[PDB]
Amino acid sequence: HMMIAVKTCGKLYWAGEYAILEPGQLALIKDIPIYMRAEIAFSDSYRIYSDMNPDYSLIQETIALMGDFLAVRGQNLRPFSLAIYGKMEREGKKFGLGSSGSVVVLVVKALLALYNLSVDQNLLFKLTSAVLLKRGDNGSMGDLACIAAEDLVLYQSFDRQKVAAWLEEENLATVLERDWGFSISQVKPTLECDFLVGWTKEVAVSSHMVQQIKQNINQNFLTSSKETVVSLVEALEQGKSEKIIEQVEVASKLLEGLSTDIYTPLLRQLKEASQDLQAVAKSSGAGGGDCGIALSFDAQSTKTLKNRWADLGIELLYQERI
Repeated sequence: HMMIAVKTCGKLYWAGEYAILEPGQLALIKDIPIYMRAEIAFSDSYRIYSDMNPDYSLIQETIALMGDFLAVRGQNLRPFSLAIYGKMEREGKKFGLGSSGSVVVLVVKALLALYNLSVDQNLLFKLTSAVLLKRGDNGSMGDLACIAAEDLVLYQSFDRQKVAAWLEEENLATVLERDWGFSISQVKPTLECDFLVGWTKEVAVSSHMVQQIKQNINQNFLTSSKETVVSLVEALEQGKSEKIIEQVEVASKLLEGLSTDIYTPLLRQLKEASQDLQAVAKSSGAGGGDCGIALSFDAQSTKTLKNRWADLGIELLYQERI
């Protein structure tokens, strides 16, 4: 009488923001080892637990979709109990690590496990994206790609409207079989450097400011953005530190050109602190707040980036030896 335990990580974009909303575009997304956890087991009635928070309807919709998928697999959903917790859970959506996306993947991994199923990256991405698509969501779905793979990944988006229409016209089994047109592949840098996440403690851009920004998206942006991602990836696999630094800067500038709202006073500051250091920093996500990222290429630059961030009131959220 043992319950099953699963975990889901978070994610942060490295490049491709906004451009990724256009089908066929590319994005570089990093997985963060700050986990959301759940325990699951069959019981007398259906129950969702929290230690004596996440979107309740989101969890319910995921469970419903999973009941459909299990039905297709010749199995039936029965009363079970799900408990959700973990650092990601303790403090809602502060960080901007994709809480909402991590819950969907979490519930899906939980139910699949309870039913002795272990699907591949793409199917897990399809099941999770499906819930959001049925929900009307139109984001790129890059977060789920990164979270379903738990690797630094190169993501090529797909047309959501298309697949979303499929889900209201065809039966789940039919949609899951088709080709959505997305691509998820791991990226392995061949250099050793420090990756730092600086949290500005600021709320991210809202819906109005978001729409306004994408409305600024135009062909030069998409074309240059896609090229930059290709170069950053090459630079990472080829390991040219001076090359990674240039492209990240290019990417950062391509964003400032899209809208001055992405970069806020603290974010600029988070970025400026990279000056004259063998490192590079940049905004990550919808922008307007949340986190900023940095890659440092020597112990000295790293120590100085940290001290500068602390003095600026920027909280070191995470650190990893790429």
